[PDB]
Amino acid sequence: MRGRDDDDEENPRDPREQYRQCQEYCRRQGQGQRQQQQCQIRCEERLEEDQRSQEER
Repeated sequence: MRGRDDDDEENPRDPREQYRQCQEYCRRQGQGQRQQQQCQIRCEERLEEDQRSQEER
């Protein structure tokens, strides 16, 4: 774009902290490699999904 948009800018909140939370939850509850992929994937979309929503308030 001619100017600078906010889509290419990182959100003020740290996504890593909540991402780490998913990893702890998944390991604590669940069994098998297949489930490990399932918990990480769901959290990944949600993580990106959360930033799109934006909550400045």
